[PDB]
Amino acid sequence: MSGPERITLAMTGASGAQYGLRLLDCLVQEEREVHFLISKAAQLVMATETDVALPAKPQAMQAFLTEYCGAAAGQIRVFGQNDWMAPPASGSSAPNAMVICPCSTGTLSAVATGACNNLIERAADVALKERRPLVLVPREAPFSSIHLENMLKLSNLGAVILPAAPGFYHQPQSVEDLVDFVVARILNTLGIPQDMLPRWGEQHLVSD
Amino acid sequence: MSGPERITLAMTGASGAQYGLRLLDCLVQEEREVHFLISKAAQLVMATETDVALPAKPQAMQAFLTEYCGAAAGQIRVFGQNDWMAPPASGSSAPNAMVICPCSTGTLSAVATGACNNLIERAADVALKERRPLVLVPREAPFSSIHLENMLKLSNLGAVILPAAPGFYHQPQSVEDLVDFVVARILNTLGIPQDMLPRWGEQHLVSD
Amino acid sequence: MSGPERITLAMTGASGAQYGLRLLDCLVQEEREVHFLISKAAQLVMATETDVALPAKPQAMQAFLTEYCGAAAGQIRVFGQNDWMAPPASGSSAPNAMVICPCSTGTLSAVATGACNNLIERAADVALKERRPLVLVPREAPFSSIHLENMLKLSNLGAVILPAAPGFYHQPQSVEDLVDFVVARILNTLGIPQDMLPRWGEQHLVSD
Amino acid sequence: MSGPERITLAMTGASGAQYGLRLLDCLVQEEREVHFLISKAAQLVMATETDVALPAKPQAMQAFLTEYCGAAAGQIRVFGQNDWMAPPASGSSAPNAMVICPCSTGTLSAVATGACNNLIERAADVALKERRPLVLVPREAPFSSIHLENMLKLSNLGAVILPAAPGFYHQPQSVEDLVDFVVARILNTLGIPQDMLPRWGEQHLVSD
Amino acid sequence: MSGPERITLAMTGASGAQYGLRLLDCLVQEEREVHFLISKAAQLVMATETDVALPAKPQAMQAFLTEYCGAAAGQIRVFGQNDWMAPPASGSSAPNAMVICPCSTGTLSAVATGACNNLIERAADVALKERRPLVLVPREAPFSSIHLENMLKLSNLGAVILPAAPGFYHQPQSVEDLVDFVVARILNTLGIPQDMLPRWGEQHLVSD
Amino acid sequence: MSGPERITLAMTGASGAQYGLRLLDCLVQEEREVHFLISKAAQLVMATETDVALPAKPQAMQAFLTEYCGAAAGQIRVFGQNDWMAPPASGSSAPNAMVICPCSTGTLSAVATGACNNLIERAADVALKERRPLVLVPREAPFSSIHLENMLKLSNLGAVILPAAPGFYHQPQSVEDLVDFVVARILNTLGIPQDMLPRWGEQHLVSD
Amino acid sequence: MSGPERITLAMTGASGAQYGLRLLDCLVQEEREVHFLISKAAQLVMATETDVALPAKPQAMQAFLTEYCGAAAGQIRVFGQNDWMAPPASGSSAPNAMVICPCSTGTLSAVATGACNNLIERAADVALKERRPLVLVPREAPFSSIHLENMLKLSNLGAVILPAAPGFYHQPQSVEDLVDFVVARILNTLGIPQDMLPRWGEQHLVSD
Amino acid sequence: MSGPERITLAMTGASGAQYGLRLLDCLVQEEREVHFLISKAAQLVMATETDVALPAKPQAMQAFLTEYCGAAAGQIRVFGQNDWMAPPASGSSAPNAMVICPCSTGTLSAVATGACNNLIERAADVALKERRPLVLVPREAPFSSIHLENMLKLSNLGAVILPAAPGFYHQPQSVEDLVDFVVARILNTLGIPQDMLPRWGEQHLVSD
Ligand SMILES: CC(C)=CCN1c2cc(C)c(C)cc2N(C[C@H](O)[C@H](O)[C@H](O)COP(=O)(O)O)c2[nH]c(=O)[nH]c(=O)c21
Ligand SMILES: CC(C)=CCN1c2cc(C)c(C)cc2N(C[C@H](O)[C@H](O)[C@H](O)COP(=O)(O)O)c2[nH]c(=O)[nH]c(=O)c21
Ligand SMILES: CC(C)=CCN1c2cc(C)c(C)cc2N(C[C@H](O)[C@H](O)[C@H](O)COP(=O)(O)O)c2[nH]c(=O)[nH]c(=O)c21
Ligand SMILES: CC(C)=CCN1c2cc(C)c(C)cc2N(C[C@H](O)[C@H](O)[C@H](O)COP(=O)(O)O)c2[nH]c(=O)[nH]c(=O)c21
Ligand SMILES: CC(C)=CCN1c2cc(C)c(C)cc2N(C[C@H](O)[C@H](O)[C@H](O)COP(=O)(O)O)c2[nH]c(=O)[nH]c(=O)c21
Ligand SMILES: CC(C)=CCN1c2cc(C)c(C)cc2N(C[C@H](O)[C@H](O)[C@H](O)COP(=O)(O)O)c2[nH]c(=O)[nH]c(=O)c21
Ligand SMILES: CC(C)=CCN1c2cc(C)c(C)cc2N(C[C@H](O)[C@H](O)[C@H](O)COP(=O)(O)O)c2[nH]c(=O)[nH]c(=O)c21
Ligand SMILES: CC(C)=CCN1c2cc(C)c(C)cc2N(C[C@H](O)[C@H](O)[C@H](O)COP(=O)(O)O)c2[nH]c(=O)[nH]c(=O)c21
Ligand code: NA
Ligand code: NA
Ligand code: NA
Ligand code: NA
Ligand code: NA
Ligand code: NA
Ligand code: NA
Ligand code: NA
Repeated sequence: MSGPERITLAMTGASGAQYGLRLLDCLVQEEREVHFLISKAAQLVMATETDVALPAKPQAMQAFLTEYCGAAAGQIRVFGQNDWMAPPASGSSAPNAMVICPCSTGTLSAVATGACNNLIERAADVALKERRPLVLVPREAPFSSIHLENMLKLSNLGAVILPAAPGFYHQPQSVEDLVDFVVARILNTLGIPQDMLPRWGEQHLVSD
Repeated sequence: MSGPERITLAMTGASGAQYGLRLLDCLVQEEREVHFLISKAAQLVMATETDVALPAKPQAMQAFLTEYCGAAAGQIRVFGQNDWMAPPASGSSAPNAMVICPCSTGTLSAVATGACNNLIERAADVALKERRPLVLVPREAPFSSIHLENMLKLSNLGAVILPAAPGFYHQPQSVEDLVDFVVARILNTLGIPQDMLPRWGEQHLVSD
Repeated sequence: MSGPERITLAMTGASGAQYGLRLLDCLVQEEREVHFLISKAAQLVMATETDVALPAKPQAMQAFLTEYCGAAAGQIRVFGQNDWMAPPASGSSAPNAMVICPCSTGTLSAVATGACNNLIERAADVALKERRPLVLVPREAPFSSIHLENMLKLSNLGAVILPAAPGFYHQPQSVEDLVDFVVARILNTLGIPQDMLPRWGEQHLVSD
Repeated sequence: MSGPERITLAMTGASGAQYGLRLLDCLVQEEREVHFLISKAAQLVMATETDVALPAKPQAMQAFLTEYCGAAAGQIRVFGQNDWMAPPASGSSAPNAMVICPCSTGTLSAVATGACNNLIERAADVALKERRPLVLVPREAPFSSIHLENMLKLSNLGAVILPAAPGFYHQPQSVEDLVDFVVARILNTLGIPQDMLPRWGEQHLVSD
Repeated sequence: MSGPERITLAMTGASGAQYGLRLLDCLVQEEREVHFLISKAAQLVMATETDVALPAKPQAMQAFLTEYCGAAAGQIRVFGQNDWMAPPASGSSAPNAMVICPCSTGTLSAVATGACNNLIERAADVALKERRPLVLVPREAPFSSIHLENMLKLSNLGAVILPAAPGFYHQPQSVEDLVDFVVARILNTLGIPQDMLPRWGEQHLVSD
Repeated sequence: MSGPERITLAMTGASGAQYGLRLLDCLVQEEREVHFLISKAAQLVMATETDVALPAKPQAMQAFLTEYCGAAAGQIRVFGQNDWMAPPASGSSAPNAMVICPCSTGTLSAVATGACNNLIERAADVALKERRPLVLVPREAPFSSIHLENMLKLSNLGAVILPAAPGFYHQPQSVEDLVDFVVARILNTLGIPQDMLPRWGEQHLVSD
Repeated sequence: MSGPERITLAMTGASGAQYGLRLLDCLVQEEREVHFLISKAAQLVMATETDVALPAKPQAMQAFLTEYCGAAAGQIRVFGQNDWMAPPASGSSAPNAMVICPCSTGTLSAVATGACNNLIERAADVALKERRPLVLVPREAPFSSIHLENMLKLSNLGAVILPAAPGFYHQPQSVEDLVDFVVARILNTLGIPQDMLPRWGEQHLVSD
Repeated sequence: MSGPERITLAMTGASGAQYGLRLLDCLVQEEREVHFLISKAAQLVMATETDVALPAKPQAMQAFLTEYCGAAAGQIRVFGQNDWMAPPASGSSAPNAMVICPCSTGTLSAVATGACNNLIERAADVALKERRPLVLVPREAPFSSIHLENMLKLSNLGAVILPAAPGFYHQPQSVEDLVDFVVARILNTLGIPQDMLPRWGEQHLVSD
C-alpha cells in the first residue's frame, strides 16, 4: 500500500464542502480508514452548498457517510468535537495522516497558535508534535497578513499549506474537474494513488 | 465613476489564463482604460489552456484584443516587456490601479524583492512606491514558505493578495461561474461595479 | 454624506458600555445604518454598568434598540453571534466600517490571531482582509506586553487602536463629557461629522 | 507567613490530575486561601485518572473539596468558568499567586495569545498585567515548536514554566514520591514552606 | 508601611493633569516622601485644564504644593529639569518608586530610547537600570504603532504601562470618580493602600 | 524491521538515569544495535540514583552493559567521549537514529549552539546536518527562557524535544510505569514497536 | 536583615580580582554566608594581579579565605568546579543571590547560552530558572557585538549586568576607592547595606 | 604618522572627566589636531570631579585648553554645540576620527537613534554615514537593556564600544594608572602610539 492506512479528515467552515466530500469518496475507494471530524460551521456550509443532508450527531452521521460513500463497516470512524477518547486526541495513537479540507481561517488560526479548543484543533496539534502529516486546505480571498503569517508559521513547521486553488492546465470542462484537481493534489501530497490528474511531462523526453 | 479610470492588467505565467481574459472583458465593459502587459510564459499558458490565438507582438496583440473584447479604439493600450516609455514604468504617470492576474510564483518573487526585470515588475514596483493599488492573483498549490513569505511581505506593504481560490457559496454550476467569482472579488477590491457576485446578506435584517 | 453609510458596531466585554451606547446613538442621529453585534460578556457588562435592560435575543434586541435610539425601522440591524448569513461575515458584502467599542482584551487577542470564533471576530477578520476600516477601543489598565503586542500587530496592519482614554483639555464637567470625548474621536476616525469635540486650534492664526 | 495568602489554583485538561489535587491538599495544610477553577476537560481527566468523584457544579464542588481536603469553611472558594464577578477576573482584586496545574497545551496557548475565553484564561491575563505570580505546569511530550514558542513568550514575560517533569535524585519509591517532587517545586517557586523535597546540599560544607 | 517610602512623581505634557495632582494628594495623605518633577509642557497642560496656579520655579513650586496638599515640611521635594544633584539622577540614590503621570508620547519615547535629556528622562533611565519600579500613565488616542512599540519595549523590560483608561464597573457618578479609578490602580501597582476602588469580588464565595 | 537498525543512545547528566537504562533494555530486546555514549556527569547521576555499578572505562563498560541487558556480543558498542574514530563522529557513517536520554540543560545548550566538545555533542551535530533522527529528553523544572529558546531552535530544525514528563492516563501504579511511559514515547517517535503504552482510542469506533 | 542571607560568589578569569576579594570581605563583614566558587583562570588572574597566595584545592582554600577575611567557621563554604552535590547546582537548594565578579567574557557567554560546563555556569543557570538574583560584573574593553548580545539577552531575562566601570563623582583618591565604588553598587543591587558610597542627593531638598 | 591627523574629541556628561582630559593631553603630545566639543552636562561633571576651571564659552575655552595642555596655537579647535559651520557637522569635511569620552547614556542613545540634536550628535551621525572612526566610552553601571541595545546597534554598524572599565593586569598603583589604561586602549583603537600600556606577551616566545 502506498501512503497512509489511516487519514484523519477534518471539515471546517470554509467554502468548498465539495472538496472534502470528494476527498472522502476517494479515500474510501482507495481502501483507507478515515477518522472523520466536522465542525458546526462546516455542517452549515455543507447544507448551504450541497444537497447532502448530513445528520448532526456522530452515530447517525457515521451510518449516513458509510452509505453515501459505499464504505465498509468500520471504514469511516466519526468522532465528535469533544471526544477526547478518540485516537486523534493523543500522540500515543496509531499514526494517521491529517487533512483539514476545507480549512477555515479560524481553524488555520487555532492550529497556528495551538488553541486545541476541540478535537480538530487538538488533532492538528498532535500531528505537529508527533511529526505526522498535516495538510491544510484553506479557501479564502483575499488572504490578509493575519492569514499569511499563520500559514507561514505552519509551513515552516512542516505542515502543507495547500490552498483550494485549482489549475486549468488540463482544460477543465466542469466544476467537478476543478474539485478533482485539488483532491488529486491532496492525494499526491499524502502519497495515495490517484488517476484524476496526470503526471505532468511523464512522457516528454527532450525539448522541442 | 466608482473605481479607477485606468487599470494596468498584467498576465504572468500561472495557470488560469481564463481569469485574466475574463477580467479584461469586464474592465472593457465597465468603460475603463486598460494598460495590458503579458509575459512570454503567460503567452504559453494562454495557448495551452484556451483557444485564444493571441498574436505575439504588441501592435498585433492590441488590434486582436480590441476586437476580442469589443473595446473602443484606444481603450486597450498594449505595452511590451521592455517598453520603458510606457506609463506604468514611472511614478510620474497618471495614476492606475494594477492587477497581476494570474500572478506566477516568479512574478510574486520579483515584486517582493524589487527585481524590476521587465515592465510588469517595474510597474508593480512603481505602484508600491506611489501607494497606488496593487492586486496579485497567485495560482499555486501547495504554497511553500518561499511563496508565503513573499506574499506576507507584500500584504504588509499594502498589496492585496487575492489567490485564485473561488468560493462555492453561490452554488456554481460551471467553470465560468468559478472564474466569475474570482473576477468579481478583483473588481470589488478595485471598487469597480460588478453584478456577478451578490452582496452577501444585503437583504438579511435580523437573525433567525 | 461624509464617512461610511454603514457601520458594524460590535460591543465586547470590556468596561465602558456607555461608550458603545453613546456611539450607537450618535451613528443613528447621523442617519447611518448600523449592523449591531454584542457578545455574551458585553451583555453582562451592560447590565452591571448601566440601567439599560437589553433583551437577550436578536429580534427583541433590535426592537428595543430601535426604540431606545429613536432609529428608523431597518436602521439598526442586529445579528447574532453565529449568524454567518449576516453581511459582516463575508468580504463579498457591501462595505461597512467596523468599530469594536468597547474591545475586550480577549476580542483584541482573537482579532490579532485570526481566531474567527464568532461573528464579531469573523467580521474583524473580514475587515482586515478587505482593507475596510477597523477601529478597536480597548479599556484596560495596566496593558501587559500580551495586550501591547496584539495592538501593535493590528496597528501595523492598518487597524486603528483607539483606547478609551479621554482627554481633559476641554475641561470636562461630567462623566458624559468624557464619554463624548472618546465617541467624538471614533467619529472623527471614521470621517463622520460630530460637534461634541471642537477642532483644536481652528481659529488660532499665529503664535503669541 | 512566608509566601502568598491566596492562590488561584486552576486545573486544565492535561494529564496529571494528581499533581493538582496534591497541590490543593498542601495549600490547604499550609492554611492558604485557594480560589479553585477547573475546566470541563480537566473534569474528564480527573474522572479518567483518579477515583475522585468531583461534583460538576461550583457549590457542590466547593462542599466536596472542602471535605476531601479537610479545609476550613471558606478556605476553598470555587468559581465557575464564566464567573466574572469572582476576584481573579479583575486586577482590582486582592493579590493572589496563580498556578495552572496541570496546564493543557490549549490553556498554554490561550494564555500566551491573550484569549481570555473563560475565567482561567482571564485570570492568567490579569496576573500577567498586574505582575502577580503565574506558574504553568504543562504535561506534554513531545513539545512541538508551537508549545515551545508559547512557553518561551510567557517565560520572557515573567511566568514560571514548570513542566511536570519529576526528578529522581531522591530515589523515589512510588508514584506519590514523583507527584510530591513536582508539587514541592511549585511550592518552592511560590515561597510556601514544604518538607517533601530537601534543600539540596544544605549540609554539604566543602568539596570532597 | 506597605509600599515604597519615596515616590518620584513626574508630570509630563499629556492631557490629564488632574490624575497627577490627585495622585500627589493621595501620596501625601499616605505619608510618603515625594520627589516631584514637572516638564515645561506639563505646566502648560496644568494651566489649561485646571485652576491650579502653579509657580514656575522649584522653590516657589515646592512651597505652593506643600500648602496645596497639606504636606509636611520636607515631604514634597521639587527638583528642576536639569538638577543632576537631585537623588533621582543617580542609581546610587536611596530607592524610590517612579510614576510618570501623565506620560506624554514624547516622554514615553525618550524613556524607551534612553534619551536622558532632562531629569525626568534620566530618572526613568535610572529606575530601569536599577530595577526599581517605573509606572507610565500615557493619555493618547489613537495610539500609533510608534507609541505601541515604545510601550511594548518598556513593558518587556518591566515597566508598568498603565494607560489613563478608567473603568466604569463601579458606576462612576463624576469626573472625580473616574480620576480616582486611575489613581487607585497606580496606588495598587505601587503596593500603597487605597480605599477609593474596592477589591473586586472579595466577598464573593462561590458562583451563583 | 520497523524503525532504525542502529541507535546512538547518549546519556547526559540530567536526573532520570532510569529512563536511559530502560530505553537501552528495550532497544536490546528489539534486536537493535546501540552505539552507547555517556558523559562524566551522567556517570555520577547513575551512581546517585540507581544501584547500577557501571564501570568507568569503555571496554569494561561494554562488557558490563552487555551482561546487564542480556545483549548479544557486538550489539552494544560503547565509545568514549573523545573517540573521533567512532561512527557517530562523521556523517559518512552508516545511518543511526540518535536519542539523548536524559538530556542535561548543558547538552541541550551544546547541541543548540553547535559546540561539538565531545562525541555526544558532535554526534548530535552530525545528526542534524545529515537530517538523521535526533530525540532529546530533557529533565528540568522550571525551564528558563534559556532552555526554552534552545529547545525551540532545535525543534524548528527537526529535532524531537521529548521532555521526561510522563502521562497518567493509563493509571500508573509504580515508578516503573511512569518510566515506561516516557520510554514508550521515545520508541514510538523512533518507529520501534513497543507494547508498554497502548494505542489510544484504537478500538473506539464512534462517539458516545 | 536586609538583603540575602546567602550569596554565591563566583570569581572568573577577567581582570579585577580585587573587586571579588573586596566583595567577599564586605559580605563577610555583613555576616552573610558565602558559597565561594573560583575558576582555574581566575586563580591565575589572582596570582598575577594580587599578592594573595590562594591555595588551589577547596578545603585548603576554605581555610585560607576564612583566615584572610576574619570569617566565622562555616561562613565561607568553598565548592569545587565539578561539585554537583553543592547547593548552587540545584534549584531545590535554599535560595541564594549569585554574583559573578569578575565575569569573564567566556563565562558571560556560557551563562547566556546555557552551557552549564562547571558549577559556576550551572549555578547561574539555576539562578535564572528559579528567578533568583544574578549579577554579572564583566571587565572588558572594547565590548564586541558578541559580548553585547550576550549581556543584552541576560539583562532581558532579569540578570543585572554591572560592568566594572567605577564612577569618579566622589573624587576617588586611590585604587581602593574605585574598587569600593563597584563593590558598593553590587551591594546596593543585592540590597545589602554599605557605607562606602553615599546615597546621592539624600540631603538635597530643592533645586538651586 | 601612524593614526589619524585629526580627532574630534567630544566630552559628554558621564562620570570620568579625567579620562577625557587625559586623552586630550595625550593627543596633543602626539601632535594631533583636536576638534574639541563638550556638552553642558559634561561641563558640570568636570566642575564636580576635577579642579579644572574650564571657561564656558568656546573662544575662552580654546585659550584655556591650549594653555592647560601646552598645545600649539590652532592645535585645539573648540566648537560650540550649535556650530554647524564647524568641520564635524558635514561629511564633506576633511576626515577625522571621533571619540566620545566619556559618553553619557543619553549621548549613546542619541547616536544610536540618529537624533542629531547638537554638534556632538551630528558629528557622530556623520562619522557613521562616512564610515569614519567612531569610539564611544560609556561609564555606567548597571547597564540596562536600553543601554545594551543601543551599544549593540552601534557596534554592529562599526562603532567601537569601549567602556571605561580599566584592567588591573599591570598592577595599577594609583587612580592615574587606571585612567591611563583606558586612554591607552582608546589610543590603540585609533592607531596612535602610546607607551602607557605595554604590548601584552610581546616578548613571550613559547609556552612554559
Ligand atoms: C459566505 C461567507 C459568510 C463566507 C465564505 N465561507 C463561509 C461560507 C458559509 C456558507 C458559512 C456558513 C461560513 C463561511 N466562513 C466562515 C466560517 O465558517 C467561520 O469563521 C467559522 O467560525 C469557522 O469555524 P470552524 O473553523 O469551522 O470551527 C468562511 N470562512 C473561511 O475561512 N472561508 C470561507 O470561504 C468561508
Ligand atoms: C503545468 C505547470 C508546468 C505549472 C502550472 N502553471 C504553469 C502552466 C503552464 C502551462 C506553464 C507553461 C507554466 C506554468 N507555471 C510556471 C511559470 O510560467 C514559470 O515559472 C515562469 O518562469 C513564470 O514567468 P513569468 O512570471 O510569467 O515571467 C506556473 N507557475 C505558477 O506560479 N503557477 C502555475 O499555476 C503555473
Ligand atoms: C471588573 C472586571 C472583572 C473586569 C473589567 N471589565 C469587565 C467588567 C465586567 C463587569 C465584566 C463582566 C467583565 C469584564 N472584563 C472581562 C471580559 O468580559 C472577559 O475576559 C470576556 O471573556 C470577554 O469576552 P468577549 O470578548 O466580550 O467575548 C473586562 N475585560 C477587559 O478587557 N476589560 C475590562 O475593562 C473588563
Ligand atoms: C490521552 C489524551 C487524549 C491526551 C493526554 N492528556 C489528556 C488526557 C485525557 C484523559 C483527556 C480527556 C484530555 C487530554 N488532553 C487534551 C485536552 O484536554 C484538550 O486539548 C482540551 O481542549 C484542553 O482544554 P482546557 O485547556 O482544559 O480547557 C491533554 N492535553 C495536554 O495538553 N496534555 C495532556 O497530557 C493531555
Ligand atoms: C490638545 C493637544 C495639543 C494635545 C493633547 N495633550 C496636550 C494638551 C495640552 C493642553 C498641551 C499643551 C499639550 C498636549 N500634548 C503635547 C505635548 O505636551 C508635547 O508633545 C510635548 O512636547 C510633551 O513634552 P514633555 O514630554 O512634557 O516634555 C499631548 N501629548 C500627549 O502625549 N498626550 C496628550 O493628551 C496631549
Ligand atoms: C540535584 C542536582 C544537582 C540537579 C538535578 N540533576 C542532576 C542530578 C545529579 C545527581 C547531578 C550529579 C547533576 C545534575 N544536573 C547537573 C548536570 O549534570 C550538569 O550541569 C552537567 O554539567 C551536565 O553535563 P553533561 O551534559 O552530562 O556533560 C542536572 N542537570 C539537568 O539539566 N537536569 C537535572 O535534572 C540535573
Ligand atoms: C591580560 C589578558 C590576557 C586579558 C585580560 N584579562 C585576563 C587577565 C589575565 C591575567 C588572564 C590570565 C586572563 C584574562 N582574560 C582571559 C580569560 O581568563 C579567559 O578567556 C578564560 O578562558 C576565562 O575562563 P573562565 O571564564 O574564568 O573559566 C580576560 N578575560 C576577560 O573577559 N577579561 C579580562 O579582563 C581578561
Ligand atoms: C552622580 C550622577 C547624577 C550620575 C553619574 N554621572 C553623572 C555625574 C554628574 C556629576 C552629573 C552632573 C551627571 C551625570 N550623569 C547624567 C547625565 O549628565 C545626564 O543624563 C545628561 O542629560 C547627559 O547629557 P549629555 O549627553 O552630556 O548632553 C551621568 N550619566 C551617565 O551616563 N553616566 C554617569 O556616570 C553619569
Ligand atoms: Na481552550
Ligand atoms: Na534587473
Ligand atoms: Na474557531
Ligand atoms: Na473570547
Ligand atoms: Na541628550
Ligand atoms: Na570545542
Ligand atoms: Na557541557
Ligand atoms: Na533634533
